[PDB]
Amino acid sequence: EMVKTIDTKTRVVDVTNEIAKKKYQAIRDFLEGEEFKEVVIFGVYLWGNYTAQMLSKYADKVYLVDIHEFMKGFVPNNNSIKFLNLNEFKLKFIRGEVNPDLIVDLTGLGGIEPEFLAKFNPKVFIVEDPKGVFDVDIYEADNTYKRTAPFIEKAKVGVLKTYRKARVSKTSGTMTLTIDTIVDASREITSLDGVLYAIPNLRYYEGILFHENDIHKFLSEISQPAITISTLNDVLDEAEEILSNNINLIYSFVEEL
Amino acid sequence: GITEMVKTIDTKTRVVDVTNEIAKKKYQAIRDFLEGEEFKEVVIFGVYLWGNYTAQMLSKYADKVYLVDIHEFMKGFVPNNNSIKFLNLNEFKLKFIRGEVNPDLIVDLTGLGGIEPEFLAKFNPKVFIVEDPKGVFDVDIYEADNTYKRTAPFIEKAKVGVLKTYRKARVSKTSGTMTLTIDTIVDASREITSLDGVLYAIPNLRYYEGILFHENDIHKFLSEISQPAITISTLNDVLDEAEEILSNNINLIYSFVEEL
Ligand SMILES: Cc1cc(OP(=O)(O)OC[C@H]2O[C@@H](n3cnc4c(=O)[nH]c(N)nc43)[C@H](O)[C@@H]2O)c(C)c(=O)[nH]1
Ligand SMILES: Nc1ncnc2c1ncn2[C@@H]1O[C@H](CSCC[C@H](N)C(=O)O)[C@@H](O)[C@H]1O
Ligand SMILES: Nc1ncnc2c1ncn2[C@@H]1O[C@H](CSCC[C@H](N)C(=O)O)[C@@H](O)[C@H]1O
Repeated sequence: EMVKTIDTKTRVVDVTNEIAKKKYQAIRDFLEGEEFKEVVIFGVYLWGNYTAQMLSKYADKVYLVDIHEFMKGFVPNNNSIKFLNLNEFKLKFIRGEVNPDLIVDLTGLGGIEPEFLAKFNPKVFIVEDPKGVFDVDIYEADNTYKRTAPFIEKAKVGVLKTYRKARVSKTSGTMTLTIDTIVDASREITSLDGVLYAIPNLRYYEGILFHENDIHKFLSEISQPAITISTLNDVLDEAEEILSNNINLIYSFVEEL
Repeated sequence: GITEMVKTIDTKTRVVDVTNEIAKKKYQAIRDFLEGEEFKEVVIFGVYLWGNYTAQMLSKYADKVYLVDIHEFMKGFVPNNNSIKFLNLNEFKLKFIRGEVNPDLIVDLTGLGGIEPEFLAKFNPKVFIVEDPKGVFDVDIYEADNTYKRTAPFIEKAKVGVLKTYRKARVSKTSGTMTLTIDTIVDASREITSLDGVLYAIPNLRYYEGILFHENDIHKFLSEISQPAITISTLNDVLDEAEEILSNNINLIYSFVEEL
């Protein structure tokens, strides 16, 4: 028949990976190759392990810390990185067994407490700003600049921001940006000659993690093609180009305080 | 969930609810056109996606209703509790050759690549209605469409209507029930996203058409399309507003039958 079905080659996980790569490039540009004795990163989901893997070439030791123990599943059996849950990390800290010179806080809304951060004395502190477009309630829920306050006087402080150029996203969260990229791409693909419709293939992946604690299933579901297209014409290349253009709109940078 | 302040909310409205609202709008356009006319024998071509609904509704006005599809597996959409007679197209052609069918109402829902004008021309209905599958202009969809070649054998002797369905101030590429369903839900999800405190809103859509036309699995189709239309991550309870937004987007859809 005249109507074809086309899945994009780009998967949801390819979009999340491209966004993590951009976020890390912003941190890399900020750090300019500074070397560290001990790095602590708070927050595994969704790009903390990628960050840890990348920073480990610049650090003697890297700790990746999460309040949820099941997040251990995202951290490879390698030893250039140590996963700790938050309670294990607190215990190490009370014992004087950790003393990081770089801290990266990726925990975002409702995340790690300023008061706890204030107990540390790093050379460099980077916090990810979870905010996106102006929103009274998300702004009120955010306390990013309270997390930076204990460090301004003595450390190099950076605030990591990620936005979509001339497009609306409500947060800088890797998943939020992924959803908005793929939904927007589906609308632009719809407009292409001969296309009847284009489905963004998205699921509530966060529930598989935070409710079901099932990393294998999370990974299986995010490997799905990003978009499925019903069309009279072969538009795969155009659709890939559209997804690429929407990814290239995402802009990540570190604000130095 | 992810953190105490953040909630996850599914809409009460399901994907199938949106498809049902669109089918109702299409049928009401047909009903308005027909003006209560009663028929001895109705033939509807094309079960997917609103042919069974049309068949059930028209059965009140008709002594016999046939619902005909080129695909035999489409029978699974016709419940066991009605008078509708399903036939595949080969069976219907044989009935015609035997002189056993002679409809006075024909409704053609087959759309692009559908039933042939030459075959339609074998009939002499009192009324002929064809669904125009087009939406906003697209050169390839427009060239593929042959709606007005299908009306041509009937203009002279019959009451002829062409059903058009579109969205106001929005682009949809076809009038297809599924197309309109997708576009409605994706658009609503973007408007819901914008509400105060919302982090993201996912349109919950799958390639249902594949479950039917290549897996031939009616049950799985119906199960999957019953999913909540939108899933929302949010600081605030926006359920009522989200339902309202989804309702506003459904109400952009308008259907009318053009009499030729
Ligand atoms: C080969 C053949 C052609 C034929 O006339 P058609 O051009 O197919 O259709 C005639 C009417 O069909 C309608 N029509 C034709 N093309 C169009 C069109 O592009 N858009 C709309 N809205 N209406 C159209 C007009 O009302 C015409 O008066 C008839 C009636 C026939 O029996 N055989
Ligand atoms: N106090 C805390 N300490 C360590 N991890 C925390 C925490 N509170 C929340 N988390 C973890 O931090 C993550 C928050 S979601 C953060 C998403 C990230 N900023 C992105 O853009 O992808 C989750 O992995 C959660 O389990
Ligand atoms: N020649 C033919 N005769 C009868 N049914 C046909 C046909 N060609 C396609 N069909 C059937 O017609 C339907 C086409 S999809 C039609 C979609 C419909 N107009 C809507 O808006 O929802 C399918 O059920 C298909 O199996």
